[PDB]
Amino acid sequence: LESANYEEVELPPPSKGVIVPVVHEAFGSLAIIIPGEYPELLDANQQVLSHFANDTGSVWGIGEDIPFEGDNMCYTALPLKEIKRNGNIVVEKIFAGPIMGPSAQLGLSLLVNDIEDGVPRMVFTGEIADDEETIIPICGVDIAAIAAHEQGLPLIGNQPGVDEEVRNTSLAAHLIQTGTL
Repeated sequence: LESANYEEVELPPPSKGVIVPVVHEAFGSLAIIIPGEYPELLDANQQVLSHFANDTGSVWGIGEDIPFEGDNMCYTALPLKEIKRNGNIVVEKIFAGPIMGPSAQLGLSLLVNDIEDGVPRMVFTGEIADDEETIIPICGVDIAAIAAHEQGLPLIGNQPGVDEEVRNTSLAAHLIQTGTL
């Protein structure tokens, strides 16, 4: 029910996580989605809990229900200030609403289906189609790209503007396994 008042907090590496861009004179930021329930680290405006399909877990900081199943865990989408070289994450509060629209779906599907440990060093943006695999282009890719690049990270998606174009979740999960630049 509360929002900690802090300026930033450095947390250890999450057991796993995924980075997504948030498009807000346009403004882009990054969110990292990590296991656990930390609504208290969020601005009150981001303290919105949305759910994966079929009672299979949820995510704080996400503004719309996720149209596929989760892996039965609770997650929190945290504003990502910086990731340290040792993998520590630095989180800050931002005055903004929760993640809206479908662009976080690529990262979220990976998180619950393909990512077991660690945080891919890359930013995923894109909507997941009804087959639950094909990646659909999203809005504001150019601003998503700037946000990723400001943190020295490649943008992964399925459209002009990304750094690495991948057609479906399996190809994205594979980039996870091989690396980029």
